[PDB]
Amino acid sequence: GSMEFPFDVDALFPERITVLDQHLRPPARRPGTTTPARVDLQQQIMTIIDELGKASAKAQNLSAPITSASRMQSNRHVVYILKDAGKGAIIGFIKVGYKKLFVLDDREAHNEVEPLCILDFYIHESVQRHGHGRELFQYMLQKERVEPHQLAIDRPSQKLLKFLNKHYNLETTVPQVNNFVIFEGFFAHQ
Ligand SMILES: CC(C)(COP(=O)(O)OP(=O)(O)OC[C@H]1O[C@@H](n2cnc3c(N)ncnc32)[C@H](O)[C@@H]1OP(=O)(O)O)[C@@H](O)C(=O)NCCC(=O)NCCS
Ligand SMILES: [Br-]
Repeated sequence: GSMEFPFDVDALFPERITVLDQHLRPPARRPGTTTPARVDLQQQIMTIIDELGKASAKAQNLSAPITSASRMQSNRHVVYILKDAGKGAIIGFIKVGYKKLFVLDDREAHNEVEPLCILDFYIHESVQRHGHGRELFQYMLQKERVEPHQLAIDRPSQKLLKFLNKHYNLETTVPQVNNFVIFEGFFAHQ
């Protein structure tokens, strides 16, 4: 069963996919809604992002999370949170950001670029492989306004590489020495 919290997630996140940045801005509601204080709502969001980061860390066999509320506030990352039993539940998230990279082309030459990067990506195990990952990824691409092949991927797992191959035909890679993966077509757009 997906991730449940001691507060009303549906009240907190009206949309199915919630977009948050360093501001950690609680989504607007409608007038009928009375609301808890903003500081409290932000704390709820901070807890959600902390727990998501930890769960993603467990899924990826990481000894420490790469996504946290604290990290979100001190960086320029964007998280897209997919939400799902009165309290509501969280299915998963994807986190992106622009990063400066020293990238190898097909001629083993290093190029300074700053592409959009897929930094963290997680769907709760109970409902993995149900198409939820694609749902998040499609929404992100649209909002971020980028093509799949324009992306750099930070340490992509075996699951993600299949995911990208199936859904976007990202198959051929240009080997890197950092732990980022780029795909054929990455440099044409550069
Ligand atoms: C990677 C992840 C976000 C994929 O999201 P998802 O909701 O499972 O993916 P979707 O259901 O939208 O797409 C299904 C496709 O993803 C890939 N995939 C998902 N789970 C897989 C598994 N257990 N084994 C192999 N491929 C898998 C496959 O290509 C699959 O297609 P298929 O089922 O027809 O073979 C999710 O599986 C996950 O959270 N994995 C663990 C954390 C992780 O690896 N994150 C990325 C690290 S950079
Ligand atoms: Br973060």
